[PDB]
Amino acid sequence: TYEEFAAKLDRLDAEFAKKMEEQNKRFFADKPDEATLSPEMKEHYEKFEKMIQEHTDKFNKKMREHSEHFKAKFAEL
Amino acid sequence: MATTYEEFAAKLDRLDAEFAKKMEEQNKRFFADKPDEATLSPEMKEHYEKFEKMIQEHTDKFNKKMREHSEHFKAKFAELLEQQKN
Repeated sequence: TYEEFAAKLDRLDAEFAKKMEEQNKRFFADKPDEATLSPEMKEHYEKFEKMIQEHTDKFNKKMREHSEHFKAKFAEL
Repeated sequence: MATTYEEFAAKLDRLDAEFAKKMEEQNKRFFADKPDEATLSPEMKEHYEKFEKMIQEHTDKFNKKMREHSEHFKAKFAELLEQQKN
């Protein structure tokens, strides 16, 4: 019963991560042509893309932290 | 420019709505696969209910935070198109 609880929590975390990993994956492939972006635009697009991944890894980590906090409360019961 | 951002924000909201429903249906079918009510003691019934609540609480809490991440994505994307326009 407990093992199914921890496996369910981990399966939900993987699906949430895939939802954001896929949107960030295809979004970078839709940017304008390299001949239309200024060197500042390239630096602005790069800091934009990097910041999204920083916010993505931060929320994938904060979800597993909440999952570990739930498993502990379920095992003690 | 304005139609581009609105088409982008509508795309994110439609994908978020599909992901939320997909999550609600799988949690629905996962909870519907449990032993019969005539086989669970009152102790097991209370344990199975807290089981479903903790999973749904962990799902609804991060569905809200994903919408929070989408709002942060739309705002930073509009600021980028503003730099692209100017």
